Amino acid sequence: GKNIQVVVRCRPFNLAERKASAHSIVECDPVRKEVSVRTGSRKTYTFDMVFGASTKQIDVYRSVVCPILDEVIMGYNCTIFAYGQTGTGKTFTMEGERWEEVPLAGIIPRTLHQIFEKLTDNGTEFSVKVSLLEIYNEELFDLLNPSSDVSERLQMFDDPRNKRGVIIKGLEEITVHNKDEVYQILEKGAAKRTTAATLMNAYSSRSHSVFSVTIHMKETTIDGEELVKIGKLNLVDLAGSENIGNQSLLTLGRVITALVERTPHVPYRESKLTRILQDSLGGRTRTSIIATISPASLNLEETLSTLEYAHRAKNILNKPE
Amino acid sequence: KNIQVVVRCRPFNLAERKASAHSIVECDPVRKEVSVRTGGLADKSSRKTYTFDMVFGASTKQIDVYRSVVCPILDEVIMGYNCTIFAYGQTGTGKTFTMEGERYTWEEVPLAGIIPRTLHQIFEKLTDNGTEFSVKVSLLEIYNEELFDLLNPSSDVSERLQMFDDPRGVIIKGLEEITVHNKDEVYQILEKGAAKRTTAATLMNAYSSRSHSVFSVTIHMKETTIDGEELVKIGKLNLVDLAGSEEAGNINQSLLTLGRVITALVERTPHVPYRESKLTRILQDSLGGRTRTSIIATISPASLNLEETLSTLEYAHRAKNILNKPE
Ligand SMILES: Nc1ncnc2c1ncn2[C@@H]1O[C@H](COP(=O)(O)OP(=O)(O)O)[C@@H](O)[C@H]1O
Ligand SMILES: Nc1ncnc2c1ncn2[C@@H]1O[C@H](COP(=O)(O)OP(=O)(O)O)[C@@H](O)[C@H]1O
Ligand SMILES: [Mg+2]
Ligand SMILES: [Mg+2]
Repeated sequence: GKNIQVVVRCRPFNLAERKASAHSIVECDPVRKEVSVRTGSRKTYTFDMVFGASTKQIDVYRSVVCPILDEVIMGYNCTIFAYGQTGTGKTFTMEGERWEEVPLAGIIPRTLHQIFEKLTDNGTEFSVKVSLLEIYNEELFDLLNPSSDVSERLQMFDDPRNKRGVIIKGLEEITVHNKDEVYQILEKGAAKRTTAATLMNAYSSRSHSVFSVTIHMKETTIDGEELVKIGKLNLVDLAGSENIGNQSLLTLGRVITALVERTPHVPYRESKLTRILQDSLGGRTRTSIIATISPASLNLEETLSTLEYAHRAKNILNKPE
Repeated sequence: KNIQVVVRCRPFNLAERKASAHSIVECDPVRKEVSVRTGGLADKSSRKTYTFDMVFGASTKQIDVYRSVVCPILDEVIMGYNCTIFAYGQTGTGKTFTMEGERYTWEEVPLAGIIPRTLHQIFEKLTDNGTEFSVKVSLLEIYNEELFDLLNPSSDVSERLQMFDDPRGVIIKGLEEITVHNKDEVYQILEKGAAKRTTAATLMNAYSSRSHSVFSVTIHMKETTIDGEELVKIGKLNLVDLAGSEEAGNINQSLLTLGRVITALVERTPHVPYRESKLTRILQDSLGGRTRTSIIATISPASLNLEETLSTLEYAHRAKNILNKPE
């Protein structure tokens, strides 16, 4: 439990689902923190939080991200994952759509927005840098490198200074000079993802996208302390859930269950994704998974697998009704 | 020949586009080939190709599928034969669109599917023709190997139907057969039906994507001519909307059996297993003789769906194996 929170966000019905007379098979209870699926009876699950279909972008940021970002600012490493079937709002949650953050903008812009705000406001001295890479078929593609050819992919090495840490050789890290750059950066990176799909067949719903902001901080108070700090926040938009049956999800899972159940050897090195994230992941870092689901019976089968998966990663006991 | 296998590819849907899927399907009507790009990471040369009796691209209109697949079969039905057309494929790829369409007036609406078009043509031809005739229709769905009657006004309830063995025929006790007096009458019947189907889904959890759905139109004809060979005929046309190809081993088992039946019919090999599934037994009547049977395999253009599209083409190729040809 503790460091690791797991929450389910359910999206609204889409046009397709309506048009097909699809039935809402999912009950979301925010307050009892329970999801239920009608299979007729019902299977009920419990999570640290549950977000019904009416929840706005800000509600998510506020109850999920804020605690974590406080911790990153404190100079730690965190990860927020979005897991679930394609079309259930992973990206929507993680990025969003087009001064204050447009109500449709998701976690990544808000995160960037907030970072500047707080550090400017407390007069901390800091520099922000972001990087974006996707993992397709256990192979790393840098989405921010303006130069490289599409077939170019990055290799990682062990970090001599850090037993948990890793070195991605060649990875572009762009410097961010204000809260608005994020967008055009997210745009560079979308141009490239496209390209990799057209030319390499690495389709975005079939791969993991890892967006990583690293904050260098120096805080100073006369008669106080001089703190030197580096926080880092990896915001991970996972490959579509339906690809199980691909195996990086199973490992990601095996690693979260281990972390939560506290078993002797957490298998980080058995997948690229968890290898890379191994530096968040574990001691005293908030880690969070947002599982996305559809309400409709059209998608029932996948909705279930997602919830089995969330359930398996952090197994909470159903409280008496 | 008698068994026709055809393929219909739909346009992209909203999901696929929100998902950034790319077109992997290429349909060639003249060559009657369909080819799908199978490339994994950095593979652009890997393409799989299949030939069928006809191929429809994403832009093929309702009426054009009708003119091509149906008319020939209907002629056969109208001579007093028992015939079946199937729709097979992954959920969301247009099985129901193809069989039903989307709904008033005399010239069929452009989104009308095979069902209201078929009823159209029957009245239009028999009327014009001076045939003394009647048309009844039944609509049942088969879920979990259990029969349900979607046309019965009463029995709004679970209530399955019991199937006996008629002394290649078979009897379903209690099946509503509605008599149709006018062509335009066919729409309310498809709504009565759609309605029940949906109740069944909400109350019994039989979602239409899990069910085989069977719409049976039986025609009775007496055709007379002076110095003309007075004639009596019964036509029957089974339009079957299959469950999505993607207790589940029950759905799989039946679709597999269908395929065994379809192949047995082509190789002419004796012992086609009409009896392995409730679906094939219910239909044994119209698969039995040498009579036009035809299958429409529906598919998605999108990369997101590639595995299922392949499965579907694999299925259709197994049903009737027609070699890829040169040039
Ligand atoms: N919680 C939500 N509220 C409103 N719209 C949503 C929500 N989740 C998803 N959508 C919409 O559903 C569609 C699929 O979203 P997307 O994030 O692309 O799914 P994924 O990235 O998981 O494949 C998009 O049109 C998105 O705007
Ligand atoms: N060939 C097609 N042309 C135009 N629209 C189509 C086609 N096939 C399917 N659609 C649309 O796609 C959606 C799903 O079709 P549907 O027939 O319900 O698929 P299935 O019945 O095989 O699950 C419907 O909105 C339908 O109108
Ligand atoms: Mg997406
Ligand atoms: Mg259907």
